[PDB]
Amino acid sequence: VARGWGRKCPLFGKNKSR
Repeated sequence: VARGWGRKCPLFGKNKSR
């Protein structure tokens, strides 16, 4: 889904740990 691309996503949501 397109709801876990922020933090729920590792290499896709790495921005969560910017």
